[PDB]
Amino acid sequence: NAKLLAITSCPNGIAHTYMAAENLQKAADRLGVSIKVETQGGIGVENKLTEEEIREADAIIIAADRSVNKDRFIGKKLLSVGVQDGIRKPEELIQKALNGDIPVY
Repeated sequence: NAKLLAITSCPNGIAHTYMAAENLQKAADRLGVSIKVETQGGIGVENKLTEEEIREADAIIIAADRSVNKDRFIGKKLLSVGVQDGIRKPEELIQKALNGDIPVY
């Protein structure tokens, strides 16, 4: 029943940003977890999270190789890692996010 949200961002091009997003989405599907992924690429923000989705989310994952503004996530449990972790170990990020051992931002 869990709901996650994520942001992915890499300052170089777009492929890494998207690959992290795709791989988090597939990991979520595999794990039977709901997820929405907002991307923050050079081109702008796409698939933007809403205020309501953020209120309901169990946790937030940020897989980014640049600083991402986290002000929307005050009071939310947040996991912050590199874009490579989003691409390479998305299941482990989703598991860690839902195991709950993550600080409240």
